[PDB]
Amino acid sequence: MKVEEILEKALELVIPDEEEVRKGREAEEELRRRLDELGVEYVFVGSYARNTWLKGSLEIDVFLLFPEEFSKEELRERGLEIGKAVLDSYEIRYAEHPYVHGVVKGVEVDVVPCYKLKEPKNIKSAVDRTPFHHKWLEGRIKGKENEVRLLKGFLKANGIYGAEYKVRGFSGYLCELLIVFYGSFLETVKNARRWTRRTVIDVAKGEVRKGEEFFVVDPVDEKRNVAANLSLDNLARFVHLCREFMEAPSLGFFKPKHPLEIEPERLRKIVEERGTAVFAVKFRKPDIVDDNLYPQLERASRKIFEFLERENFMPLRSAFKASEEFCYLLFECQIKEISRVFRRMGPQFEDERNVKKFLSRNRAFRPFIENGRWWAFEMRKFTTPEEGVRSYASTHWHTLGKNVGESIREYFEIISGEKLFKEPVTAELCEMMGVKDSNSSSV
RNA sequence: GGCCGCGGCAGGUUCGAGUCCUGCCGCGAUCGCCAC
Ligand SMILES: Nc1ccn([C@@H]2O[C@H](COP(=O)(O)OP(=O)(O)OP(=O)(O)O)[C@@H](O)[C@H]2O)c(=O)n1
Ligand SMILES: [Mg+2]
Ligand SMILES: [Mg+2]
Repeated sequence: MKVEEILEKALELVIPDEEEVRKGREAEEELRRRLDELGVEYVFVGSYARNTWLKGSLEIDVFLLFPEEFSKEELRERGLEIGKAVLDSYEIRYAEHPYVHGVVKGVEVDVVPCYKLKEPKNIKSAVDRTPFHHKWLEGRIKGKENEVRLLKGFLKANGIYGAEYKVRGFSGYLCELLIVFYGSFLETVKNARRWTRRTVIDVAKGEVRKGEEFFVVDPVDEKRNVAANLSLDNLARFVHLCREFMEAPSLGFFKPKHPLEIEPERLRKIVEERGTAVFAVKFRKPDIVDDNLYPQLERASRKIFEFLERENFMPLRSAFKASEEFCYLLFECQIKEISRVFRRMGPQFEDERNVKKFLSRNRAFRPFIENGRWWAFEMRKFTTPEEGVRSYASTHWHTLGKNVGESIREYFEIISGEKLFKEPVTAELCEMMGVKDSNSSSV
């Protein structure tokens, strides 16, 4: 099995065992000890302070509260200083807002400097609302922490948990606001089935209305969309899963699906049977953080895809992969080869000023009249997608994202055929082409 | 870094470009939006 007997067996997958929780309190206790020793004003926020973190994903967030008068430079220089003095080991790789990731007694800790504000109206940093989220949520989320862990685990199992640009899914804070709104995981799933791309969920007003886009209003700042970085597709993937779940509840919805090793021979036969052109652009991964890389991989991939369209290679889907050393942009086209000749439109037969110009241009195959206007046969410069993409990548490297484009300028290569199936892109290829039985939630 | 705007200014392609492609600059009041 029944709807409820499956949620029982699902709590064993999302709730942290007490051996892990204990490891957390010991780290928390030691963190408060060191922070109180430095006489800095701080506050514990996030999934750990609300006890709604997922099993096997323990991470303690700590926000440092600094005076409003501080410069963005003083905030950084002081934030990093405290972070390093509090953490056993640390690491600094941030995107826009400075912070310090590290470890304390074996658990991961984030130390994020922000401004101590009263009323979160005219925020200074992007992270200034986060302490105010905790104030609003702590009183209302009490009792429903496991209903949050169900929604998080559900989303995590189908790869749409995370607001980061690698995922474009549901932030952890968005999940908590949904449970406060619907009361339970089961009630969120039920009502989610009838969401649309114009649904507006105002938690503060206890109201659902229609809008310009999917919009979950922040109780703390009504102008801010909590689900801003949730893509329309991942919105659809969620709504779809909810309809499937209510139709036939299963525990497998909470089981992480990992890919399968697909033999390069079976993969060669799939592409053969499709009769498509499957190739990829390979270049060095720029040394940048993921929230800078993926929006650019998304851009580079799109810019080339749009190129293939207007060049009439009739592309199907695109995809990308980032290994440790290299990045891959994969494409699938219906046209492996097109003619050298195509027909270009000329002027109408009346205005000879324009016609004589059209006919004056030397061509190899002579122009002709059709439906009252002139046409000419022109030649292409490339007749295959690979030849075309080699041209586009070489000349228009600059528009494929700043860092990606700059990497593509220094070096890229077009991999095709079986030489590609040996690359670390099999999973992306199977997802892209809709290959069946290439995933398994098996433990 | 990516994305959305009102704008323009050149260049490329074309018989023909406000309209397709590329480069550059200005301004977004919720110091335009996202990332924690
Ligand atoms: N897209 C995001 C990311 C985070 N935050 C804020 O940052 C806090 C903590 O950051 P994060 O670790 O990313 O969120 P968690 O709630 O801790 O999610 P998780 O369970 O995965 O740790 C959240 O409470 C939230 O208020 C946010 O508002 N919007
Ligand atoms: Mg966290
Ligand atoms: Mg954090």
